[PDB]
Amino acid sequence: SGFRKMAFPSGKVEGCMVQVICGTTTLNGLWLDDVVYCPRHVICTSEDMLNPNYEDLLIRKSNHNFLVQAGNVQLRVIGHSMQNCVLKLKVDTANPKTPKYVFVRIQPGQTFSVLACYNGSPSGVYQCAMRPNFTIKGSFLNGSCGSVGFNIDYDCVSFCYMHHMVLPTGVHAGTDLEGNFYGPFVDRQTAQAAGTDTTITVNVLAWLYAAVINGDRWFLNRFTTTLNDFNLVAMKYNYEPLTQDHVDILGPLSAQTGIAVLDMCASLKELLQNGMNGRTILGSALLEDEFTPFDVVRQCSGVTFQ
Amino acid sequence: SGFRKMAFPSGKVEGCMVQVICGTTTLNGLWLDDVVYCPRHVICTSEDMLNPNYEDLLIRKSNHNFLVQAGNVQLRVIGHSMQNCVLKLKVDTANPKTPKYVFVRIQPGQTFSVLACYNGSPSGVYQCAMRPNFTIKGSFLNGSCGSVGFNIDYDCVSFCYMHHMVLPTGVHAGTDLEGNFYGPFVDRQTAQAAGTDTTITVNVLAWLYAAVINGDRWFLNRFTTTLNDFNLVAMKYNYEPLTQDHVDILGPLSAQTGIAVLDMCASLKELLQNGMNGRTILGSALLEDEFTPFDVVRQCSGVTFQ
Ligand SMILES: *C(=N)[C@H](C[C@@H]1CCNC1=O)NC(=O)[C@@H]1[C@@H]2[C@H](CN1C(=O)[C@@H](NC(=O)C(F)(F)F)C(C)(C)C)C2(C)C
Ligand SMILES: *C(=N)[C@H](C[C@@H]1CCNC1=O)NC(=O)[C@@H]1[C@@H]2[C@H](CN1C(=O)[C@@H](NC(=O)C(F)(F)F)C(C)(C)C)C2(C)C
Repeated sequence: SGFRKMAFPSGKVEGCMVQVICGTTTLNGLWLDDVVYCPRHVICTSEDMLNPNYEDLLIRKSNHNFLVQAGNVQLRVIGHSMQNCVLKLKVDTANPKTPKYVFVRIQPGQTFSVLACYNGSPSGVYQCAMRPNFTIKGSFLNGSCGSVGFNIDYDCVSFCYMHHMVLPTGVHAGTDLEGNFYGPFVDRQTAQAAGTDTTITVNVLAWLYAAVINGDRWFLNRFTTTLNDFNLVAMKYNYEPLTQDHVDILGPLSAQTGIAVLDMCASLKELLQNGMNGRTILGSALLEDEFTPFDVVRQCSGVTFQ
Repeated sequence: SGFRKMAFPSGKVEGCMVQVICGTTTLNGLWLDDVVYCPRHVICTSEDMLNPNYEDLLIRKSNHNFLVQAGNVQLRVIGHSMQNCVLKLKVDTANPKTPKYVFVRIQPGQTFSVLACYNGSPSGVYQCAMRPNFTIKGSFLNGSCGSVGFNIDYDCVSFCYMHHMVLPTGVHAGTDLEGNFYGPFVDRQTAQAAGTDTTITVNVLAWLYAAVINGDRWFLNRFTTTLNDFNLVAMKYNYEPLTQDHVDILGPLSAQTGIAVLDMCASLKELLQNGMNGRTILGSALLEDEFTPFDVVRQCSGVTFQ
């Protein structure tokens, strides 16, 4: 009963967050085994960030130029290297709370939880999606860089995002844990802008299935459609094409509700053409595209994690 | 930059969740010091829940009728007592991960995070508000009872909610940690219904301040109003009266944005009378009332917790 934007429990990630200080700049780091991962612009001054040469700036720093704070314990940095846009600091102590973990790169349309942190301390948790233009609609303030995005699979934390910057229009950009940016952005304070966004069509349909599961079923019609006919209508409204892979992804929701994917596509097509006529779906006046089909299954079937 | 429904980090609460089994019924429990708190209907069968006599059912059970599972460790129950609608189980081992904590009863309009759990394992976290009709719009499945709501103050976990039931229209009802229900509901499977809900007016204004902070300021007009004039309009739209205490609560947001509370009240009054004219605020087509003024300050100023 009910449906909300639900984040993964964050305790496993909380035990990995540390504060990284380089001179006067401070931000968050991820402590896994004996390595701390953090954005490379921790080594920049405010002036440096306008046009930085990270390799040149890292040259002039030794291990003693970095201070890592984990709770009330300072960790000695005994090595450092740069991998793309993330800095890796080897420390003399391995994190005893290191969970089983993996570094992944997610695709546009997939969701993850964000643990927003400041000065190495967790502050809040929320759910986000990687937009088709490779931004995320996050909530970050100054000092939030180093905050990570993740998904939990039973006992394994899949880290997929580290926060680096906010763009015009207030959207956010970052890297995977190997330091490669999502999208064409660079970690320099210069004018950059994301491309036009798109509505994640498969996520809307998953959200529509969630509405039916919770008894909100006014938008269901008696029609069907073909994948070609639906996609032609969707493109005119800046909706992404629905592929056969997306249909297969939606299979579990079709089986639970007894509504064929193409029948639900007929309902969405009507909603796109005629609007919602002043009605709401799951309490929302706009169609929602930041729930993946697995999010709907997990929330409407109750998968737990240890 | 940006604004989301943000939950508190849940790690402190995750270390307190256990599985409570009584015969065939299973649900979640809260393990603090050497006591486990859980809903009292764990001692019911499916038939019992239709019209239970909890005192009579508890009579016929000893400490050995309860099995508490904390991870891979079973805890021996060495005592049990009933306090209102919560059952308290004394165990032979105190929780070493017991955080500093307090039991509070919240007021309608205040928010809290929910750690949804099943079989004692955390599954997801989301933010909720206590509605004026003393329900919450949660997301719960079968076996979710014992899940708790909480707020974090630095290092202290303030527990304010334990989940017990879902009502018609899909809203949820529960108790404080002393077992007293929020609202007139009872833990019996019989037809019950919540009163008419109301829009938390002070929370809407706080959310409007969050919009201005994030540059979304089309709804600001050049007018002011009196508290009496605004409240008269608000009542016709099922909005709660705005008191002087609510105005004082809003003070920090007025100081940060430089917009007087009554000037923002003039904007809300116009929105209520004329609608939104097809526009959105913070990406929403409806006014949002589940952010308290402190939530806005915390998210737009970045308070952390250890
Ligand atoms: C990390 N601690 C911050 C988080 C920012 C700060 C406010 N909201 C956020 O998400 N990251 C930065 O300050 C990054 C970083 C330099 C500058 N920066 C920016 O986000 C800037 N944005 C851009 O330059 C633009 F236009 F490309 F988006 C800023 C103007 C300061 C908001 C580096 C190294 C890119
Ligand atoms: C705790 N594990 C469950 C959580 C429920 C189950 C589905 N969604 C939820 O939130 N709590 C219950 O099953 C409680 C509990 C008996 C029955 N119950 C209900 O929520 C029932 N609701 C009502 O009887 C009514 F109308 F008052 F809301 C049910 C019809 C089973 C949904 C007790 C002891 C009240």
